[PDB]
Amino acid sequence: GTLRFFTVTDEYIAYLRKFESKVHYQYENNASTYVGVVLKKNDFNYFIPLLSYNPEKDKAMKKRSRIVTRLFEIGNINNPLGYLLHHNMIPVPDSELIPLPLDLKKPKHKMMQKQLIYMKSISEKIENKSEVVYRKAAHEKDGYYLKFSCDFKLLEAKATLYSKK
Repeated sequence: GTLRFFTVTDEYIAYLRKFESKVHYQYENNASTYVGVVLKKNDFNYFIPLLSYNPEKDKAMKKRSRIVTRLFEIGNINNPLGYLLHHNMIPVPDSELIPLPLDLKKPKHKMMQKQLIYMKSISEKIENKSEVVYRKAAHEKDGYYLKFSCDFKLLEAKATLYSKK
């Protein structure tokens, strides 16, 4: 299975945000880019929101290396491209997943392409870190992970409810 870019329906996101405020806010062009599947655990497909790459932020993200993956450019490995926020990953039913088309003429999308090639090269780390975050927050109930992450199990209960509607 392959990593790709997606968006989620504004309706499904607004529904998850009823129960989990940690779920990334989005609407129309205040939209979130997600990457997946990072974790198939097991009927549920998990998608991580991606943030594009000042000294404030970059420093805060470095301190949260247990929960955030830093994206780099392949063939220019010291150039940071963005961040994967594992702690804010969500289960998304098949119906609410929207593939994201990229127009490579746009430099914005040209950089997204670069982020995906990097993510594909580190897919084992992405998959494993999502698993660590999932287990530490939902099964182990580890202090640091629980407080930063989405209530994964509650989201799973509400994801099946949405799709049985």
